[PDB]
Amino acid sequence: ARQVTIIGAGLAGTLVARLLARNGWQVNLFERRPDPRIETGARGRSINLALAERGAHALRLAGLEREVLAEAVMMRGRMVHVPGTPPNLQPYGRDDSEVIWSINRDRLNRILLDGAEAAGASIHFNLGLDSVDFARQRLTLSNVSGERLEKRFHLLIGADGCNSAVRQAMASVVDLGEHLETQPHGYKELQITPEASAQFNLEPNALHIWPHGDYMCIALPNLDRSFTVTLFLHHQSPAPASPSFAQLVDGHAARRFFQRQFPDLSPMLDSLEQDFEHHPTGKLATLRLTTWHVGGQAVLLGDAAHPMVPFHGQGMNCALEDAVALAEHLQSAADNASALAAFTAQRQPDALAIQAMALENYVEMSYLLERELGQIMAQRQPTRFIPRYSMVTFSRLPYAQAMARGQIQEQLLKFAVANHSDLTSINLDAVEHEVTRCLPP
Ligand SMILES: Cc1cc2nc3c(=O)[nH]c(=O)nc-3n(C[C@H](O)[C@H](O)[C@H](O)COP(=O)(O)OP(=O)(O)OC[C@H]3O[C@@H](n4cnc5c(N)ncnc54)[C@H](O)[C@@H]3O)c2cc1C
Ligand SMILES: O=C(O)c1ccc(-c2ccc(Cl)c(Cl)c2)o1
Repeated sequence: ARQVTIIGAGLAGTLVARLLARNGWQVNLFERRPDPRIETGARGRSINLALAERGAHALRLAGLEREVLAEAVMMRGRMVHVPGTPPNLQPYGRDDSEVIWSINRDRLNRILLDGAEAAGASIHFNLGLDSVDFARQRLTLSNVSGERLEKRFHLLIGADGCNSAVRQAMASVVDLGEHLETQPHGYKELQITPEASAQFNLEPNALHIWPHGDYMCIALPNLDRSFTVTLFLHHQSPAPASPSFAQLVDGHAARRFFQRQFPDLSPMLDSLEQDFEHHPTGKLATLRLTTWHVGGQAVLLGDAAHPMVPFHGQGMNCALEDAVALAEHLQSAADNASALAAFTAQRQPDALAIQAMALENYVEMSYLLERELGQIMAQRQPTRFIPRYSMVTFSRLPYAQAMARGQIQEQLLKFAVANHSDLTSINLDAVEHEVTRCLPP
């Protein structure tokens, strides 16, 4: 039986472990954190993730979809909150068949862990990868107490997240062609209780957004009517008094900021002060690699291979999509080296596409006529004019194809709106003809 060692029992690592063990591979999976299925007295702090069609499809191929969706909340659209006006629901699709799902990360990881073990994988927790000796084909692991263990490996899969230790080790033996692009926004994760969201009638079956120019909040629901809230805000003010994490010296400052800038959201954040001080501020960055593998010895996938900004909510979906593709190449290739090169060749252009579209979404949420004309064109020519957040989300269309069609649609709108102040001056039938001329079904 072919042997593989996977580092990181996250979303990509656990899924690929299941797909490989199900195909007869001897799978050993190492995770630095404890087993989350072992109940302790500690609280369960976990965020919700938006699971889209492409991510759900990957779970379907793994035979885990129904189990996952049973614990997921349906989000029919985005609920945009501008103070003074009732929330405006922008539906994601025609009906409840075009939706995305909010799933708690911890729940998903536990289901994937059970699935990988049911398929025959062996999972070892409380062991973090420290280094790799590629010549001797050995790696070193250690627990938090620093006690070290050495293991032989034949194939090494780096599914160890955006700060992959496997990636660091690979960069020592090959030039991965890394380019790091940091973003000026950080983020802070907050919470809304079930009592609070009910009291203020926050729609459970929707994704919620609080736009505010250079900063904003987003909220995803959970089964118990609580919401996970994420604040996006500049790390630093430009050189000066504009809002930034540096300007919010403590949780009391955060409250004043929210009471001023997010008045309809502050009442729902009961634990704002403590969450703001105890939850660390996250960083945003995009990391692009020219290559994802070292010969036939090691390969990266998920956040280890292509860290991206969380806008568009596609990091997990891409990671699950990576896992299916990697298992497919490994299963059917002439040899591991061929599989890893073919895997890289397939997935690298798609990762670049979603990395770019996520950043574009990041910029766009940090012109009104174009979106208004586009909303009309999407209703008049379905299957040809599909909004950006729908193509990435509701179809297994390769990311690069979603992007290519998005540019055609964006330019088409540019020509129709150019040199017009309002929509009554636009020839709607002429716009529709360009759609049929430049967008195949
Ligand atoms: C605020 C925020 C919100 C997001 N919202 C969404 C969303 O709505 N929808 C979506 O699709 N994506 C979302 N994402 C992106 C998504 O969370 C990641 O892309 C996804 O988790 C990637 O899965 P992964 O398996 O590659 O990495 P991870 O899920 O991070 O798993 C990596 C695993 O490897 C472990 N590990 C790390 N280092 C080591 C080591 N040396 N040794 C052993 N184990 C190690 C870690 O403990 C972890 O278990 C969001 C990201 C952020 C920061
Ligand atoms: O419809 C959308 O544009 C959409 C779907 C999922 C997300 C999402 C989820 C979590 C975070 Cl943190 C962010 Cl920034 C965005 O956005």
